Amino acid sequence: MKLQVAIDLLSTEAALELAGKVAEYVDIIELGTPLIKAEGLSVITAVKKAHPDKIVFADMKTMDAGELEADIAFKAGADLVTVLGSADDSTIAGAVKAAQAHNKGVVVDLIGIEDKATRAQEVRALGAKFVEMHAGLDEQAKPGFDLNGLLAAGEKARVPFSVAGGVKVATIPAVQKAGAEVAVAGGAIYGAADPAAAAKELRAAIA
Amino acid sequence: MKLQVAIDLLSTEAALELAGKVAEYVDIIELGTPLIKAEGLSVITAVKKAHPDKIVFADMKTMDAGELEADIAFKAGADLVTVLGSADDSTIAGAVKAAQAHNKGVVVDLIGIEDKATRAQEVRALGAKFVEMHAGLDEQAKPGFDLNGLLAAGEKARVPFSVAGGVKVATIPAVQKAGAEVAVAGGAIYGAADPAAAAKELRAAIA
Ligand SMILES: [Cl-]
Ligand SMILES: [Mg+2]
Ligand SMILES: [Mg+2]
Repeated sequence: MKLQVAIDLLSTEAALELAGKVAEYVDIIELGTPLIKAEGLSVITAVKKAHPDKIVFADMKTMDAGELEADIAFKAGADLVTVLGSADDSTIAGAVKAAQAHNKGVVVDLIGIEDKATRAQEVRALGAKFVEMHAGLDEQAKPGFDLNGLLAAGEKARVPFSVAGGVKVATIPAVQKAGAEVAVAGGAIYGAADPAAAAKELRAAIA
Repeated sequence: MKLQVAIDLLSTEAALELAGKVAEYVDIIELGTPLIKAEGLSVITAVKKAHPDKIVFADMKTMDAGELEADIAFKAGADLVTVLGSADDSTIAGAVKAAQAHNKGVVVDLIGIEDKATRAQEVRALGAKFVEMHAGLDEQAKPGFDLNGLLAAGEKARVPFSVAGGVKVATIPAVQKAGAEVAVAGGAIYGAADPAAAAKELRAAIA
């Protein structure tokens, strides 16, 4: 299982500083949706330039014009781009076409999807590399939020998947046991007084 | 009925040039989702600065962290921001809270929703100023695409709504008859060799 850092910050400066401190402990560096909307595609280019041998994940969360959004993100340096599972099949298909053209990949973010396992199988057929069993910050804030719902969906999906939903060192084992290909950590890393140590500790928990 | 131009061009330079040519004929200037992801929030600020006398619509298509995305868009100069209807109710609520705090508004984009009429009523009950009966570019590219489906949903929901999806001079009358408070024109304007003339014609079609 790989470790992915979700840089859900608001400036390129902040993203670069964080990436510099945790890069050595992660396999994938994600530029969050708010970060991309804040700075534009240049943040993707800057991070890839500073970490050329790391997998750069652009969380576009594309909802329409799949081929176009995927293409511009890939051209900007992204190795992986996200398209929402809620998007039309043709939108996901378009993003996949762009991914094939660049020998890169599309990750379908299943955030907000009620039938995650079912949708996962459907988008896998469209060409997604893997799907993200994702619970956003607003969903995580709801009382009673349980990470096991995402893990259960991932197991039933039978599609390569990543898990994003407030993952911490304590839950890394459960995420890996569910068969996740990637464990995503956001707040556990950027919200810590010592981001570098947080990333290192998350990495150490991986079997 | 008001006229909104959806500037989905990919550069701030091109967006400002287009805005300057059509501002006189429109009530709302929209910065499209791909444009915001390409250039970042700076494009919202640049457009509002050049057109303080126009309602600036930031098509964020927020899917998570409703309050956060609404906040940064409003801070950048947007008067209205979009949140996806497929987002969690709490995400829409978060955006609505930010809008209330800034004395601005949230528009819920119903793109990709099968039963737009029902969701329209649900999100209006969450505080949306109005909903956008929206059909994306990928959906419109499918043979047989019909605009009347969006109008039907708008008429049925009985909630303030706008229409976006291939709107042209020929369909303006139908959009207005359906009761739309705003008609959104994208390609009909920015795809024209003469955007000014295109916008002028669209405006002339409004009763
Ligand atoms: Cl590197
Ligand atoms: Mg993400
Ligand atoms: Mg738009």
